[PDB]
Amino acid sequence: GPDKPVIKMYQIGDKPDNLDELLANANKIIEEKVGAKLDIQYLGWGDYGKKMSVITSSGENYDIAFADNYIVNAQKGAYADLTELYKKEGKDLYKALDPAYIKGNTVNGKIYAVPVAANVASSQNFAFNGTLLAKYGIDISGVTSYETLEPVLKQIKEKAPDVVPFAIGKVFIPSDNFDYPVANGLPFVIDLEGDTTKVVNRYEVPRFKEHLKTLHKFYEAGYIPKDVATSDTSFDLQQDTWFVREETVGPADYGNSLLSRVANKDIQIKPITNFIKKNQTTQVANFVISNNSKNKEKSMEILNLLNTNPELLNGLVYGPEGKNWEKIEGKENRVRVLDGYKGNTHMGGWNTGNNWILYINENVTDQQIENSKKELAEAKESPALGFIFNTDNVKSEISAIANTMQQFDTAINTGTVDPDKAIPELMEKLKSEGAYEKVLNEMQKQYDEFLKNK
Amino acid sequence: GPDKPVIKMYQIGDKPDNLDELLANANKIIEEKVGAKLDIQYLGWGDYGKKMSVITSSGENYDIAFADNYIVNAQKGAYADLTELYKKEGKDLYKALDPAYIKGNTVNGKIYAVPVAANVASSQNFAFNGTLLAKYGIDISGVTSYETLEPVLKQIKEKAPDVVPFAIGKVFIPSDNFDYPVANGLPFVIDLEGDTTKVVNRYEVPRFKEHLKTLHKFYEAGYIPKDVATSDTSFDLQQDTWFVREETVGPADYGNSLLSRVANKDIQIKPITNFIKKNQTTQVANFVISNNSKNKEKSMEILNLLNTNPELLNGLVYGPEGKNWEKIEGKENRVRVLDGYKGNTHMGGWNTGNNWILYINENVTDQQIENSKKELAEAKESPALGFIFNTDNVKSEISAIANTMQQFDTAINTGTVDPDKAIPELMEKLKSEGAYEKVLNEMQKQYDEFLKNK
Ligand SMILES: [Zn+2]
Ligand SMILES: [Zn+2]
Ligand SMILES: [Zn+2]
Ligand SMILES: [Zn+2]
Ligand SMILES: [Zn+2]
Ligand SMILES: [Zn+2]
Repeated sequence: GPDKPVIKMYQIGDKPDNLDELLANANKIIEEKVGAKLDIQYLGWGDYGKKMSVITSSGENYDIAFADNYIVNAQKGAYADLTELYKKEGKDLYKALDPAYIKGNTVNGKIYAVPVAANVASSQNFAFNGTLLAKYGIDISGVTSYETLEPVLKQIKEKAPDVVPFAIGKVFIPSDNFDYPVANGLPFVIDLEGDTTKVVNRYEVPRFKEHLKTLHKFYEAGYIPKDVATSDTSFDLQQDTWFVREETVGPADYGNSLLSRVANKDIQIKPITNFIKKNQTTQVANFVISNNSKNKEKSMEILNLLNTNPELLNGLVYGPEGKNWEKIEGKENRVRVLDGYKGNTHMGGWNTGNNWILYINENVTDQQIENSKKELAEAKESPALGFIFNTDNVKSEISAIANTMQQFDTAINTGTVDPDKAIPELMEKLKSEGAYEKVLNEMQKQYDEFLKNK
Repeated sequence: GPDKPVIKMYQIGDKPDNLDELLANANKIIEEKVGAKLDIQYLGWGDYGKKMSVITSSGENYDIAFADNYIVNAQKGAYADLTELYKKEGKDLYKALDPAYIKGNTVNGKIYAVPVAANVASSQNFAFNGTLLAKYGIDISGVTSYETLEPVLKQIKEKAPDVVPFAIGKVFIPSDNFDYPVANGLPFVIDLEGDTTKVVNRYEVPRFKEHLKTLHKFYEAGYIPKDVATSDTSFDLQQDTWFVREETVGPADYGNSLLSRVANKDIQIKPITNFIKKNQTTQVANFVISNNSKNKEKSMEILNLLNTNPELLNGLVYGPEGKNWEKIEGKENRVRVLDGYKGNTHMGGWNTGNNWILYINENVTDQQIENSKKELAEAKESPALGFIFNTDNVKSEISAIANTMQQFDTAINTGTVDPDKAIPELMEKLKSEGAYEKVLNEMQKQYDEFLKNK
């Protein structure tokens, strides 16, 4: 059409309060890079699947969505095949994907998802409120399981009786080293500690039954909420309403750092399970393109950009630069040279290749790096940059001058000879045949013409 | 042909003693990335232009060369036009080039060079031997010019009479803020401190004549070599044979760090001129492709790779990893969050885009980063990764089970109800109609089939 296309994306959860500002900032970059704009509309947490499934079938046009019931819907033809789009529009994004993301999201030989590259493996963890651990001196060194959590819950119940000891909710189920390959509400798992060729009922796995017994003991003791089976209310990571909770953590979280940042306090973690790449971890955050989208190519271009352009993605995820965050350091690859490094055991940087991909030696200071950036930014061009002197009309005159120059120039230019004597001598020989003046005037004329852009 | 092509590059100067090792290491990468190999043959310093000009005209086949007399030879048709090759094979390399490199190397509307991205501007500098500055306590704070160098040369001549005070050679000429737009041995310059529209004779510029007078005074005093007008011998940066020398320095050198590294000692620098982008700085290190090359496309692919692949280029320029250098730090973009950052003023990383391009917050430790790398490397795949359960034969049985599950599961899974009572109750309802067993057996059969790859 006549305007740059606007691609509409549906997202799960509630909108940021500053969504207009975030999209303005993002769209500066998206418009510049791919000649389009992104509109993100949020559908809430509660009835996401319902809103996506039924209202889409008989209703509205869309380009991109956060997927619900991906595996089922992919088989029904709800989503545009991405197999060919990944070869061109999505080529950069595809290279960043762990092969498990491809295996996990392939349906009958085609791929229909853009997965967010992140916790391709993850583990279940207890997350502890560090403010309360410090206040009461409760040691968590022995905690490796629901069963071994008990002594620590006993301590917090005694010392701080109004804090919820283990803050869980109505979707809770005990975690183990299980693969639930199908997300359908049924009790069937592969026990990764048992026979991995067998489908088993979790309620018949002895250690899982033991966990349920433990949880029920916690219920009787008031260690978990009285209304756990019915409650919606979330526990704010920032507040001191809770002592321990269960969290999914993977390599993209960098240990306890992300939780501690979001909570703005010390959050300590102890793993309950091992990490593994499975359907659940590879399918958790999938974008799809509507099979009815009128902008399939541009939709992929935007997804490619969201997953490869750090200015764009950081602006959305950290929020507005200067209000939400600021830069404190830039990426630097450093080396130190060793005794093997000598003039004869390597090539020279100046005549081998782009010096800006060379690693930075240990003796370089941050000040020297910043000075180099400032100097590159401040440097101007000579007005004679790109000037070429055509010698066609003055061939023999240049040869005459150059021959005369070569007899004097080294003696004069090194200061071997006194210039007061040698320059007048040189100038007489250059001008004795008129070649000097001919070349000088031709050079000036062509330079005049160059500066006037003729 | 039948074999991966071997691209032959001619280079100026003398070969590294370990050239075979360097090319083996490089060619591992070049072969893998572009399906070709690079052969580099060195032609020496002395007669490079002669060897390149005449022996090429009537002699041998080649693909790539370090250019000599680029501007003249480009106009004669010696070099393959790169204008179109830069649009595909060289697209990444072209994006890394300062526009001055394009302007400086364009000849009659076409570009024939791959310039090394490096000191697009540079300045002339005095470089001092820091070992001698320290030993004798000679202060260089007042040195800004050839004239103001005199007192420091007087001091070293007195204190260390056998050291060469200002180590210059037969190609020396005093430097100034001049543009020599044509490299032809002639005396014509643009004075960047004067009228930049005029071509002038350097020997008539008053301050340049003054420099020659100064240099001649240095000659009479024994501050420069007695044989400067004839000598070939270089002064080794590593040795204490010299006190000051003149060096070209630009932003790619990071101040005095590169000189100090190559010398393996403190080298101090003082600039003589300003920095500017001109023909001399943009044309200094140009690779060309022979107009007679049988591998023009692959030649550009190799040049593109040399100028964009850090593993490749660092291997050649630093030399062999573990013998010549070792890694001490990897590139990291860091931020700190500010008071604006709250749950409602940004998007979530997990469902927005590739988390590996997100900047690293200040509270993340290097240990947490390394742990994340190790965990990503160690994580395995579930044997059920990619398993899809076809429900076609068990639709009503799944619905029956799922309905029964939804009546019990929250009470059991949260531990609200005692599992000793509730699990037997649940299991009776699931099996009362035989739907449980039907779904379990179908799931196991399809899983068996999946594991056998049917
Ligand atoms: Zn367990
Ligand atoms: Zn750094
Ligand atoms: Zn004299
Ligand atoms: Zn000067
Ligand atoms: Zn770093
Ligand atoms: Zn009970």
